[PDB]
Amino acid sequence: VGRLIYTAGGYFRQSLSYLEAYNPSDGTWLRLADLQVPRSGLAGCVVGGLLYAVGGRNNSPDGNTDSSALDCYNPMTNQWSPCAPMSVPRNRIGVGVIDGHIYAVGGSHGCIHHNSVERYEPERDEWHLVAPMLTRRIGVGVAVLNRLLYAVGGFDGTNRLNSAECYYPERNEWRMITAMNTIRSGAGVCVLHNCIYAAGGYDGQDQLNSVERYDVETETWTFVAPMKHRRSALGITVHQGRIYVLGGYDGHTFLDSVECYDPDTDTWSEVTRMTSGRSGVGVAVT
Amino acid sequence: VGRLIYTAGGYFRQSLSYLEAYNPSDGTWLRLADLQVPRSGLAGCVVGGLLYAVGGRNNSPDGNTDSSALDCYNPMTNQWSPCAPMSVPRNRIGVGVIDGHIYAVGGSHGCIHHNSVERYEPERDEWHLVAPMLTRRIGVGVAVLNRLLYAVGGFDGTNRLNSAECYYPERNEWRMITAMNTIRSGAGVCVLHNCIYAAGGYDGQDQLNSVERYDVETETWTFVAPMKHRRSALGITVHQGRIYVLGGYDGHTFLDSVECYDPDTDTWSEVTRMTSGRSGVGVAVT
Ligand code: NA
Ligand code: NA
Ligand code: NA
Ligand code: NA
Repeated sequence: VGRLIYTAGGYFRQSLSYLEAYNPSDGTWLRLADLQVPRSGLAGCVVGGLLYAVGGRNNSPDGNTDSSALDCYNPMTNQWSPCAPMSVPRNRIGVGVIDGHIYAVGGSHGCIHHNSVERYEPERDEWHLVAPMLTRRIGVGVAVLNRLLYAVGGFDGTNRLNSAECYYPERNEWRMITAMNTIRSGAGVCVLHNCIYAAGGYDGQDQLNSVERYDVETETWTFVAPMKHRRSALGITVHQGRIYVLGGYDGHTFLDSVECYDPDTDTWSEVTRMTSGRSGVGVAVT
Repeated sequence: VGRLIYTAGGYFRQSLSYLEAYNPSDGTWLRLADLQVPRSGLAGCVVGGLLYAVGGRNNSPDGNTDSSALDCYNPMTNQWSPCAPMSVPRNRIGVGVIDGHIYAVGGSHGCIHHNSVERYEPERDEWHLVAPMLTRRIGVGVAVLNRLLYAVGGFDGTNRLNSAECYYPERNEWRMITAMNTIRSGAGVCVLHNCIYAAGGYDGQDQLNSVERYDVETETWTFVAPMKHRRSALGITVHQGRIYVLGGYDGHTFLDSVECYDPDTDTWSEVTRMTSGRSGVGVAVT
């Protein structure tokens, strides 16, 4: 099939411009075209074979600037192009795709913590607001399952969250679901074999190595095997029925480690290293 | 004989836990007990031979937590002990001492820019609200002169300030005084030979190297010699009739520079370097 894991931006001493692609078949890395503006705390997603980099910020020694930007990478041309910006900047954003539309969830603009949600239509190059979440969430994770969107954990401006809620696109409304076992902001959230996984993050004291998964029909969260390395602000994605987690912060180091979860054996292994340690990347597969 | 300049906390990529002491006699630095929790934008002060660290925040890769904390350092035991916390968190706070009581002035909690002021009594370990300032002020400097407390400059949420106001403890009220020549948030404010000095800061465009002083009887601000290096969020104190400024930010670099003002000759000289560059430290002498 020949699909790659793309990692965009990140943070080490400042926000970064890197776009690199890992091939899990032959263990190779490509160095592709730099972002036009450095970005960390962003999200990656794919629609119709194009890579999108959504929100984040530029934390340099010269200043802090939260991003409302949407930028589109075409793997055929190795070129980044600007798209219409979001209504508001969103640092530590969550994103999901339903039916070829991009949903931008939560995030921060300076001291402001958003509950607002907006939807991008690629064919019209336009954003529109939809119903807001029940809870303000920054450092939030997002998963799409059965044409519904789930927002998991984060920070509401006062409290770090174990809570999660579910968006119904046809009805345009949110409902709270069963809360996680562990409080998590800056966790990796994805979907594997009809379950929502939450890996790592920060519980208010420590960076986590624990991993839990939500079965939509049993309505219960269950612990699986933990990761080797504790990490917050990790990238996460799924390639060929396996979870890959990229980089993050362990409370001392910005990690170059990539771990892989095999659901059949319930084991994690270290598969490769990024070319340099970083946190707050956006990641997607195409 | 044998008073040291203590520097506590600060920021370089993340909030710091350092306590270090400079001896201007022999040019030595001591490395003392780390703060229990990292802090930047705090203020330092001394009562009865004890050093106090008041307010600030912990800007780490996992979050931004404004601090209401008051912590006491005993140089005889090299130990930090927790004291009663303030009514509210105060980042980029101002602090002054009158009659063995600590005054906490202004600062921020998230989006909120405080005009409130509270007073700590060490003999009872309690805080109480006193009259609020006429102006909301974060990045404010404080000076005590003739048993009155002066609040100088800062940022009110919208505008940076050249305004200054005077607190009367017996009457429990504030009055505006003559405004500075220059707009300054994050200046160093101290008292030397019966005048209030404001050194450096930020005017909304540039970090400043200018220095002006207020004479309470002429009701006039006058420029003196400028520092060698422009800086905001600097530490400031007085030792043996001279002003010491420690570190800060120049719009690109976090400074390790310590400069010294001789008022007899109206000249600044570089006397030493901190072990590492940092801004937003708390400083006091004992
Ligand atoms: Na920055
Ligand atoms: Na996800
Ligand atoms: Na932070
Ligand atoms: Na002062």
